[PDB]
Amino acid sequence: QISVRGLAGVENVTELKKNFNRHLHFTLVKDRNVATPRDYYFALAHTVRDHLVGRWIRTQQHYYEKDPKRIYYLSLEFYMGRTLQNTMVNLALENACDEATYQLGLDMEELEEIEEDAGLGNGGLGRLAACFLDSMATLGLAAYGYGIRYEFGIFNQKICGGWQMEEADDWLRYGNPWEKARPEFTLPVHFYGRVEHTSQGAKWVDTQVVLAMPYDTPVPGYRNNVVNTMRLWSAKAPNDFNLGYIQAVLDRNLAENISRVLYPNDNFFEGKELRLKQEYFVVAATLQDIIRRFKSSTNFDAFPDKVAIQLNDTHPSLAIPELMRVLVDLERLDWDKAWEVTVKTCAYTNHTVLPEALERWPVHLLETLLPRHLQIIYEINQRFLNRVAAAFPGDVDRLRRMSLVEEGAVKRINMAHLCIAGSHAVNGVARIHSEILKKTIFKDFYELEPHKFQNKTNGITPRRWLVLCNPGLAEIIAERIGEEYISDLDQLRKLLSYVDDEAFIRDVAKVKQENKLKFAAYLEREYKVHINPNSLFDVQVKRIHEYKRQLLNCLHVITLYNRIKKEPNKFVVPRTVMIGGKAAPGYHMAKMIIKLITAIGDVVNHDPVVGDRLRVIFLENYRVSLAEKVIPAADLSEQISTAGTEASGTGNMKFMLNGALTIGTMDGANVEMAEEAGEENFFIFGMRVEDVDRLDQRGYNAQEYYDRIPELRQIIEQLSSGFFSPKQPDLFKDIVNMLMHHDRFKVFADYEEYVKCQERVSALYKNPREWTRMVIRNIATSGKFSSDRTIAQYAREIWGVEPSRQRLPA
Amino acid sequence: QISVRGLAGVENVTELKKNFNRHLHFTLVKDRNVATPRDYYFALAHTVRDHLVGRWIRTQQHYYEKDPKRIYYLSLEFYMGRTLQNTMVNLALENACDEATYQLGLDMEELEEIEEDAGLGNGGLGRLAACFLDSMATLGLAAYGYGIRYEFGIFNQKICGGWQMEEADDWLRYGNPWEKARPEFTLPVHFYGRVEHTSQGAKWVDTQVVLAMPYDTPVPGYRNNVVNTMRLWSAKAPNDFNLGYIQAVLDRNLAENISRVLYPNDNFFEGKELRLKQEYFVVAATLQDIIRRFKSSTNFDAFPDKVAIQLNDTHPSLAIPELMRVLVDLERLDWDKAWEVTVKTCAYTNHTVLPEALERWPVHLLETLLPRHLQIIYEINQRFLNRVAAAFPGDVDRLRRMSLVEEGAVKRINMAHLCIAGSHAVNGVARIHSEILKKTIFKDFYELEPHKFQNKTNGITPRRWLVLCNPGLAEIIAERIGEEYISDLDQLRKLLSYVDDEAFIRDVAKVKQENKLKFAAYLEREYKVHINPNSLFDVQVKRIHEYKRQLLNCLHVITLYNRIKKEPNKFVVPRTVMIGGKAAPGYHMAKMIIKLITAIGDVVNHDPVVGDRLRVIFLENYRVSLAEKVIPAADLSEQISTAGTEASGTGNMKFMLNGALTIGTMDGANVEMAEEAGEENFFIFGMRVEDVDRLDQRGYNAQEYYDRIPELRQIIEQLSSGFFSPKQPDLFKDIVNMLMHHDRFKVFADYEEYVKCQERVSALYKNPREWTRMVIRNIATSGKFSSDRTIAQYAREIWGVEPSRQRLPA
Ligand SMILES: OC[C@H]1O[C@@H](c2nc(-c3ccccc3)cs2)[C@H](O)[C@@H](O)[C@@H]1O
Ligand SMILES: OC[C@H]1O[C@@H](c2nc(-c3ccccc3)cs2)[C@H](O)[C@@H](O)[C@@H]1O
Ligand SMILES: *Cc1c(COP(=O)(O)O)cnc(C)c1O
Ligand SMILES: *Cc1c(COP(=O)(O)O)cnc(C)c1O
Repeated sequence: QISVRGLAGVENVTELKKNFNRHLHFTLVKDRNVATPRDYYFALAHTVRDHLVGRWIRTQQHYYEKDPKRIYYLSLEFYMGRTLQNTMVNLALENACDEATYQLGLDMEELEEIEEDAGLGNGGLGRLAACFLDSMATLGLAAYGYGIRYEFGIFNQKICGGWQMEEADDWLRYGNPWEKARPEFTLPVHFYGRVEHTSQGAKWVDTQVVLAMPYDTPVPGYRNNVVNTMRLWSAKAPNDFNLGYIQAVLDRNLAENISRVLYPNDNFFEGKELRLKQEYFVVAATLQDIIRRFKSSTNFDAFPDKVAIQLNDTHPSLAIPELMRVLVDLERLDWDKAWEVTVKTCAYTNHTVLPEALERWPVHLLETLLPRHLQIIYEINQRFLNRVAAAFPGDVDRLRRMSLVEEGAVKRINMAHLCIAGSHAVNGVARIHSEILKKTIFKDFYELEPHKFQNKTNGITPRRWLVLCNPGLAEIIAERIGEEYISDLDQLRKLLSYVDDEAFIRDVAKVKQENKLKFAAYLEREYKVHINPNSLFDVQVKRIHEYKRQLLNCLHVITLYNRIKKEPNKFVVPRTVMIGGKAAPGYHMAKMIIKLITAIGDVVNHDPVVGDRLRVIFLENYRVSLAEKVIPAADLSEQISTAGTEASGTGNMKFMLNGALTIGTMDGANVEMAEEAGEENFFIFGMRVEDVDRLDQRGYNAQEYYDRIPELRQIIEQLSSGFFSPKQPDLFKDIVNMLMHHDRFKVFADYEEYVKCQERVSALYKNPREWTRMVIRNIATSGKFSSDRTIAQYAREIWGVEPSRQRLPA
Repeated sequence: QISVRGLAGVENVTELKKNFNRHLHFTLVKDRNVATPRDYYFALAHTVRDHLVGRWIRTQQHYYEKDPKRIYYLSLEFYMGRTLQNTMVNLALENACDEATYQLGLDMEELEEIEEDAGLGNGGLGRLAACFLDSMATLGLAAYGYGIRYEFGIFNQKICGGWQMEEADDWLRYGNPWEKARPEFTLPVHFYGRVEHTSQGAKWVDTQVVLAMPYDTPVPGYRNNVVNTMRLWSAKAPNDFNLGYIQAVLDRNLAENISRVLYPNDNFFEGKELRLKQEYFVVAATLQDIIRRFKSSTNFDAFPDKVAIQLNDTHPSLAIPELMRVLVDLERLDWDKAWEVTVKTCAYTNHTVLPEALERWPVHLLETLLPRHLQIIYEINQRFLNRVAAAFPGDVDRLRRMSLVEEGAVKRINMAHLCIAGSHAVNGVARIHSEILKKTIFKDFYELEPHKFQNKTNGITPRRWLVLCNPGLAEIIAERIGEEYISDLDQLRKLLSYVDDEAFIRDVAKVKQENKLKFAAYLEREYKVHINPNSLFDVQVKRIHEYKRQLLNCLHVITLYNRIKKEPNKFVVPRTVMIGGKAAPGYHMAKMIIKLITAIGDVVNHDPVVGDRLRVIFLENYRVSLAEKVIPAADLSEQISTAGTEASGTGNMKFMLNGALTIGTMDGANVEMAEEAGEENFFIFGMRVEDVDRLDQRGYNAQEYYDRIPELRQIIEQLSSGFFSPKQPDLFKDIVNMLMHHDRFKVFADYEEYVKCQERVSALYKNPREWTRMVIRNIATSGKFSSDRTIAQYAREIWGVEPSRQRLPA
């Protein structure tokens, strides 16, 4: 049909069709009279996977011959989403498969919708890992993702009576056709035990063994015939485990619990033992694999020339003491040499400054579970604090503040401190966030080791986030400037010369209108709900958090409702306000916010006077596959975190790429997005970081805003009095009470500037041609936000490897 | 190589080789430089499985068009063993695969040895289910095996310090290439809840849901292109199960425990709740499937014309009240009509008379777990006891003895009584066992319903138990009388005309000698142990039990040892005495017997005076794949159960087929084996059933035998004084004490006749030509013991269906 989906060669289509029917028969053991849509999806998945196999074997082969430096991306989260369409895009098979399926009387879009999301992540951090693997394969780096094959990913969100309910994400029920189990590469992981000191050094004995069994998933580069590996570990009991008989066999589940379930907290620390077991499990099995591959090329001087280990936040921080333990206790290197190797091998990406997200593990937990690692951590701290003392003699306060060990009723290990000490590079994830790291939480470490601190601004893969989810926009761009931009997103600047072209203005607005029609139809077919596709689609999708200020959006929505009621017969730009996101199951306030959003919908969507001028929709089960549908349908992106709270964000970039204008704070990557597009092409409002600091020094009094802003007072009085909860008058007292007395994120302080800026948005939407010219200015400057840029900067400035766009042979 | 392994067509071999290399590449994602023997086995398994797929789809198709009466074999056990060689035998692929593998530089025998046993059974009963599926497919019956896919089968047995240790049988670790998951046919199963009575009858409410997910394994007939289905259910939690969050997800393991592990008790009842859940789970999911298939042809009059359900012992007895519950509570049939349907549908095979094996479930358990089934069971009992009262007026004792409910401190349900009441046919498993059922434990039921009671003597599949395990013997037989005997084992009688042929005498003895060489080499390569292949191989393999009297064999072995020591320089026929079997993990005495066997080995195998004239070997981890090696290597079969304890046995038949002479009691199928071969061709000794009865009436005094038999007294004194346990003098006091004061199985009563009969065996072994002529007389009359005979009798006399040897089209 469209050109960026590749050729449908006659030979190619014939070949796909016979292999589809071979897999239906031999793989699925179905005839065509009993097959379901689900069987057809599996037959297609197996057929497309066959095109990966040759390239995967060849790539791993090439890396063995050439022996390049290897990159190990350690993450507890890989938010992959669906694999089938992404595989077709990257092998140029998409049109051939459409044609092949079409001639067997099937619709490929319908079969795509049957694939389960691999939801092995919470949000931004997990999805950054996924975008990174795609960019690493596209830039031909010998790169490996290492994590955990959770049996249950992020929970499925149902809404009942407007409340979040959680269901187990049983994503493996029907089987994963993309993974290959490698039980032959199974490795032991140790827990508990105690430390014996001998003549021959320290010895970790009386341990409990858990087996780590790897599953390999292919990661295809973009049309370069590179296929990298994502290796996820599964927990298996050894067969003598607990070995009356029956109970011993049943208790194997204790050990296999380690890989059972993803912790569903976004940007929050829960100090639970099962989580610490997850963190050690992925690190212990991974390091053993890294060292085995290295030894298959005595001498660890070359280890850092052949190995880079990137830590995705502190979650795999134990990689540092584990590498020491292997090099010191097992390889019998002296401490100083092993430490040199560790520091030149490891680099740490910090993703947050929120204090409740920083991993601070109680010592009693580490003492019981990893006794040797705690000894190594103490040894690291003593030697690190000896270097601080020498550089800053007499600064005892510095010593206490920089310690890896926090004093307190409970002693804790600050894993962030461990990561800075044990890494040659520490990066934040947007320029403003990396600056905040040097000015505030890591100021002491910066002053000791200024050379370690870098910025690597986040990005998104334009493969999944443009070609895959928005083929129509991809195509009109490819008509003007060719295909090459897909692996070189900076080429989108050429679109600035098309900003006064009537034809291109018409095409950009037509694609947006087609995406909205398609998404409005999708809402009706799966959730029986009537929306106006001529309305402005105002979209805030992201995890539910106080810092992300879904509540500020709520206040705007109630303001528009109250203005309509005051003056019913006045014209307003119609809006569909869509908010979506999961709350962590234990996060009471995040659950109340979801409930308030649906409570507002219940009132405004059934007010006859409102008409179709204002609709409030809660998008259920926001996940990667819903993001691929709603982000292309969006007109306004809501990026409204309190300045200095959102380290980067990446949703922001997805929307810029897809033809939505941004309303946002000078927070995270929003700052660089505005800088790339021009501030005049961005709906900037609210406090800067400096303004929030000034408010903090003085004291935030929310009462002051309630007394001065009648529009705001009316909303607070409505919430209190049960305007939005008639049956439970006081349902929202916790929300009012937080906004009035303990708002860490200063929602009222930004209210007035938010509403005025939202008026500036409505005014521009009234002029389609100028709205669309501003959209073109956004899409055309979005190139910086390619994860290809990000990964090339990691490779050159951290890992010491040259990216490459050269094809391997097919 | 040999003719009964089929043709190696040039096209055929080429085709196997390209498909082997396709699966190695696309299925296993290996090149030939990194593949292991295990990869090669998987590539072959997938290649051979591809030949099943067409036949499987076609067969299930044919059964839908023709709509024959369907047979449902309900068992908690299917002891399948390995599938690969059996699949090749039944599709005539064996020589083509040997040739194909040979030309790729691989040895097929080496790859076969890598397959794990599917050990989903304890012994005879589980293996009878497996032989039955093979015979049902060979006789073209529309037959289905229904059971449980246990994650862990019968434990792996290790010996440490001569003691049994148990290891988890993790048979699915590397994947099962033979099964196909059918998660689309997933069915709910209910537990707990309570019964509400309404206008519209009884209602089972507030239940806990567990999902039953079916896995299908193909069952190929012998060269008839029929492939039947074995469907095993797996337990899965529903996704709202327990649905703080983490613990809810972890607690899904409670529900999935149901299909986790096979109970490892052979011919013993353990009244545990998890076992009752296993029994209901397989019955509830199976009946729903049976009824769905039936409705896809209102009216249940025809149900028994379209459905036979065979109960494999009482383990699925709940099929009876479950079928009532479905027909009465859900289909709203009146009680009398539903009962007619149930009785004409169900038939019950009894496998034992040992009182400790009979399932007697406490009422409090059934009350809590299956409240409605208990109400239906009470209703069955009341109506059944009303028919007893009418036929035997005033016989109140009969009423108490025949009740389905046993009175006692704990009330119990006698599941055997439930099965007789609810079945149109009740069979035992050998003529003597079926006679004992009518004379003793079911005498009352026989007098009420004489027409229900049948014999169906057990059999073994000559495919696995001759062609597969003993190709050499298969071939010399096929040279004289052709191939046709393999599906018509009665044709073995033609071998009686070859009993004076020198050539055939030489060939029978040559095959036996080759099997012994091959098995002696196997002992050295896997367990570093030196045995004389010129010695008589005296073999007792079967589960470790008091009733099977491994201890009587021990007493003989110690007798031979003491005779050698008394007269060292006298000639004795050399023997390798091999005993093998697992003990139930909780069966203290069975574990002591294993320990005594190894204790005897420790003494006799290191006595210089003994030389290689007597070796005692404990065969570790006796299982189906070890039976395929040792049974063809055997000279003497030990079948020495106390008369009236072994219902049938089936090991006995395996050895008769494979050229071993039998030493045994007139117990079980031994009686019919002797009758077929002639008593003069059988080493018959010991009490008959009548003799044991006479001893019981009088009282068994073991002291009398100890006082009268000096040879026996010496052995008891050796055991007591620590001759066999120098470091623990009193290790065996429990064994001595049992033999002297509480021997239920009268080991001393048979001692003297056993030793004399063993002397008659040694004397015949001295004359190879007459030993071999007696072997030919055994093999040639073994036809009756084909499971093809057994299944044809079930089909004609119980199920009301005509077997068939007609090929389906390929
Ligand atoms: O860099 C990728 C994204 O990382 C997000 C972060 N996630 C976590 C996080 C902690 C624990 C468990 C899951 C997740 C901390 S910061 C940050 O909140 C986002 O601003 C940023 O865009
Ligand atoms: O008919 C097949 C065989 O059945 C054996 C039997 N197994 C059981 C048995 C009970 C519970 C769990 C497993 C097994 C009872 S009788 C009998 O003990 C054998 O004699 C007989 O040959
Ligand atoms: C990109 C993405 C995120 C991160 O969005 P932010 O707005 O940066 O928090 C979260 N969830 C999903 C499903 C995503 O695709
Ligand atoms: C046949 C068989 C049995 C049953 O043997 P008996 O001697 O009848 O108890 C037990 N185990 C295995 C592995 C078998 O193959």
